[PDB]
Amino acid sequence: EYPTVSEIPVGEVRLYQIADGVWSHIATQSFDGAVYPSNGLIVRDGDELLLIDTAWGAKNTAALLAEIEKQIGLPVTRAVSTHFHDDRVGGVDVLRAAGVATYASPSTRRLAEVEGNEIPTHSLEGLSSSGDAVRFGPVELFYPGAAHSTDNLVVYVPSASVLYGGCAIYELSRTSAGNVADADLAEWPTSIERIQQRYPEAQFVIPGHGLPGGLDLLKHTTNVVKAHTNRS
Ligand SMILES: C[C@H](CS)C(=O)N1CCC[C@H]1C(=O)O
Ligand SMILES: [Zn+2]
Ligand SMILES: [Zn+2]
Ligand SMILES: [Zn+2]
Repeated sequence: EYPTVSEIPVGEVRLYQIADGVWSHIATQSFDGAVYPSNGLIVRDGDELLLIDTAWGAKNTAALLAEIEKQIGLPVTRAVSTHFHDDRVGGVDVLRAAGVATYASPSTRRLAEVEGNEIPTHSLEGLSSSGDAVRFGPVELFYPGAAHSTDNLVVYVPSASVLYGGCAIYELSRTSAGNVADADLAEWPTSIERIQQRYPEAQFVIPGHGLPGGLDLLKHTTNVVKAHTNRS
């Protein structure tokens, strides 16, 4: 029942209810002639909504806000970008123009600026050291260490036992490494083990791209990362 590319036209976003007060958003974009899905998260925060990640670009993110407005009808007051890439901060200007307070760690804000990407306005302190966690309303933000990127954060919704791994966690169907240009291949397995150690009770695990699963997605990603590391 989870939305895949065939169900999402160009420029549109679908929402998927994972648990009470927790949804994923799914959008698509083309890269080198192939179509990729991308996931973000929506977490109910009292009578407001916390958004995790843009929908990968200004068009998709405008569609994201319209679909949230249409389907949930609660204001998106804060957004957190979980790393500096365009599927996470692309669309931050649309969020900002719509009154959403956009947040990212200083590490992500720094890397986004270097890359010429959009820059969330607010800074999330307390996340610069591997193993650091901070509460952000209905979620915990966790910096597990460098993996897919040096700044990647994961998000845990304790009320629903939902772990959102972002692009540091691969879906099961991905059996070879994706974009590792900004990755720390040497530290990625150790970072995944920090996630496993902190959230062993997680019931739902959302990769940045593709189908949700359980905690097996962590070991899966480690397997794929180690196989890529040993490419000969
Ligand atoms: C925009 C995302 C950020 S994790 C990305 O790097 N992608 C998504 C498509 C494949 C790969 C690439 O561009 O190389
Ligand atoms: Zn990325
Ligand atoms: Zn990604
Ligand atoms: Zn696997």
